[PDB]
Amino acid sequence: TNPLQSIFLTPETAKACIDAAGGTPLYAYSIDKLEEAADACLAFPNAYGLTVRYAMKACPNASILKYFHSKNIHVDASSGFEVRRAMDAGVPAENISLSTQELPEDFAALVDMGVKLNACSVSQLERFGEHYAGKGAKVGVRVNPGVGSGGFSASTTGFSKTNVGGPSSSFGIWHELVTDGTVPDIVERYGLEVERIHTHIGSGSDPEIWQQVATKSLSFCKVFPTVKTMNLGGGYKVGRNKGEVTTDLQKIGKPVADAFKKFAEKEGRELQMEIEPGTYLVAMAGALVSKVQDKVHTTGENSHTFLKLDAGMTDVLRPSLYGAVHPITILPGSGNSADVGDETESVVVVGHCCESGDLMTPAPGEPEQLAEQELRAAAVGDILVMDGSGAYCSGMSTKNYNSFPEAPEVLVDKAGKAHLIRKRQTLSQIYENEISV
Amino acid sequence: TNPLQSIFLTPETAKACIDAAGGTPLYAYSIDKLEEAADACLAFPNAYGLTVRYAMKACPNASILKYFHSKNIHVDASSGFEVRRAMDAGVPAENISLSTQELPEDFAALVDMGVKLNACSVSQLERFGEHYAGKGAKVGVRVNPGVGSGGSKTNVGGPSSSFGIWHELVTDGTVPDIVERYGLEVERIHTHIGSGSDPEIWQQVATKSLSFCKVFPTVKTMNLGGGYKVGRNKGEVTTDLQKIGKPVADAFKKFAEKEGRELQMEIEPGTYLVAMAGALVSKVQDKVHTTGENSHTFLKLDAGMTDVLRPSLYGAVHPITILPGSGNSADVGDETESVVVVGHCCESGDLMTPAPGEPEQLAEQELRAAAVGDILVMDGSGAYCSGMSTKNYNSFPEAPEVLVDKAGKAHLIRKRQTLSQIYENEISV
Ligand SMILES: NCCCC[C@@H](N)C(=O)O
Repeated sequence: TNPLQSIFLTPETAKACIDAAGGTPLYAYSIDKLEEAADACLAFPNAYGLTVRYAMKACPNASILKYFHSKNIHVDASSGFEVRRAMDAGVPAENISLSTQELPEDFAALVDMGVKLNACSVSQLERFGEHYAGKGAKVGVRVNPGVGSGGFSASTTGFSKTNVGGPSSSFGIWHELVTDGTVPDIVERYGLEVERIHTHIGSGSDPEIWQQVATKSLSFCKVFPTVKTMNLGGGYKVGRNKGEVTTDLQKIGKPVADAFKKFAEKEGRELQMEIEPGTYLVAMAGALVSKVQDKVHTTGENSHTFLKLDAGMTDVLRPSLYGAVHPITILPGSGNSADVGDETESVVVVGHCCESGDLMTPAPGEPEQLAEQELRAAAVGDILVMDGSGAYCSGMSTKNYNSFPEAPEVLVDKAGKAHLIRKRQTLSQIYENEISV
Repeated sequence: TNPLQSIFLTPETAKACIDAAGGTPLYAYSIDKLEEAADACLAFPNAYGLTVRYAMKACPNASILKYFHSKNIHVDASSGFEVRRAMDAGVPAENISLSTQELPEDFAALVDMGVKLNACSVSQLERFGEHYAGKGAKVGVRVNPGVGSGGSKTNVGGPSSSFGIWHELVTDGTVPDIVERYGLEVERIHTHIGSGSDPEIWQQVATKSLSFCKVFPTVKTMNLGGGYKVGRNKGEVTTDLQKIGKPVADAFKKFAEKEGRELQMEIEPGTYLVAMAGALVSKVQDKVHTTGENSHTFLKLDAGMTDVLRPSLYGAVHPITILPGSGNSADVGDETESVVVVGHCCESGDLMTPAPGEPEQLAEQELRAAAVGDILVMDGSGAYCSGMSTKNYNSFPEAPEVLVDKAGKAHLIRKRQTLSQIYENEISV
């Protein structure tokens, strides 16, 4: 019952990556897994047109940007730095939209090159309008619809928890500022033209929740008759572990596309749709590849067997940050599929950082508790593969903690060959900006 | 009224760091606060000697290292990379202790230079013994005493921890026979299970840790590790080094009387040395509102989890103060406002004012009324912030670090990273 491969790495393909990266740890990305997600998103049900934007904050490697560009997938940038980064990878400016918490001081330069801006607060709209007064520049507007992920918590707001929308969220402009005239007054003051509305409150895999997401956001498109595009954001869930449900884009897409048809039947306007998936595009396409460098034991009550890797929260932080479980497969350090065998052992996986919280197998949703996974019996030198690590891992980790170098990145082509796309960082590069004093 | 200053920055001094750094965000370190912490640690009560090691994993800046080195403070490194990094800052090899989860493949090269190694596993002790078999080597042993912080959760000791060698492998001959099979000389013992502020607990920590130096008569040093608690927020208790050290020093006296050996003591403060000595200096670049049930006023900083992760990672509260953006203390005023503070990352969890221990729940702080452009200073951020953050998330460059001397002058110790450097190691095709 031992897995003969991981989500996309056989024992032969894993050693091929390690050789290309000069050792462990490393990030492995599979072109095959990127093509499945790209095609699945480009097949999203739409009524009058679809645009897929990659939320590059999930994984900003230029090869990933170049690949999604070749598939006619656009880019959703989270800051002026991501805008300038995507343009370095060859993405044209017009294919980038900027939705940020911090409007960069050089936003006007980006807008001039063709970058579409989604104003995310009153302050950003006014700064945009001050610079392009009476012209009247087109701009996007992100709205906080007044509700977030969960509805009204099946009762009243309840506890004020973090959310992508609602009264406990700082994202977007509060919906009451749209309906009380505050935002339309700013638009008229600077002669702006609102061409696009942006929302981001979708979650789960319920088609009837996504239809309500669309209906509510579309109601803001009738406030500004010049709007021609509706950006519904991301949030499509990916089930990394067995039993968890991945969102079916065809099942939730058709009620969304019908909500677009109902708008065109009640308003007479056929709107372009946009989606901003981050996790759904790159999550299962990436995997952390590390080696078991040590194996220790405790005895007595609450004792465990610990597998210590040469990686950790420096490379995958989601276990420590959320208590997220990742699929884990242990392959023979020989690289031969004949040495997989059929021996299992329940273990706890820990990271190489000298920190108690550097745990790789936590209890679901509780990063302070231990949990054991039944894996292949591992000797020192065997490869551990953490799958589903292509989103918010390389692009969001505590790199250089304990002064560990930033892990390299490898691309595995459709033929099973490994290509290095980011060389390992050197030690001196970690403190190359320090100044003597 | 409102605070006319932060823990160590006035509006004028804060503007000085911003000038020296080119803008916000930035880390600021106080030479004064480092000096105050260095003296308290160097005054730890001891019976027969004390060595203070800075756990550089909390802030590895070379100026911080050079400073502690000038104060006779040694280094506790947690990886082969930190050992070399500390050596690049001018720290001798002999002033470095290596206690790491991951033994580097070039560890023999570090040991020959003078670096002292504490084996944290049977595997490590065996790899050390195989390379130095019968050559008169000396080594330390890090022992899991069998109890963590309780004198199933993640702990620094006990059956739940992977640090380090399980005590039952020492008391059943296994570790003794490894040392004897390779001709090793166990030089010191290493534990790290102390916590809190109770001197009775610290005395139980020292006694149980000293019971393992009985197994190896060659032991001359006893490293009790770190974990000295720092209360960043007003009302929280900071460990009194003087009152917990008197019962610990008595344990060394009781060991010398009954066992006949006067052991040297070592401590590894990390948080205690640098936490209060550093602050995150940022700018309020936006301010938004909501209405209705559980509505809030939000301050959007130009920093976030990319710079200070402890709020999101632990739900840890940090002391916060707001200064006028003009930099003139005459502009502090008397106006206040309860606000939620959020970072600049497009992330629902980039909260900077969470509930204590619940990083997903919002909890407002009463601060000075903030206009866009004002300065927010987050104190208690010199430990596990610049040395432990999600930098380059949303491609934000690594923030600069500034040192503030005794005369109030700001000195740049790390320039702001450029966008190009964030992906200077990427290869095409
Ligand atoms: N804010 C991040 C939340 C991650 C949720 C996780 N279950 C996923 O599917 O990606």
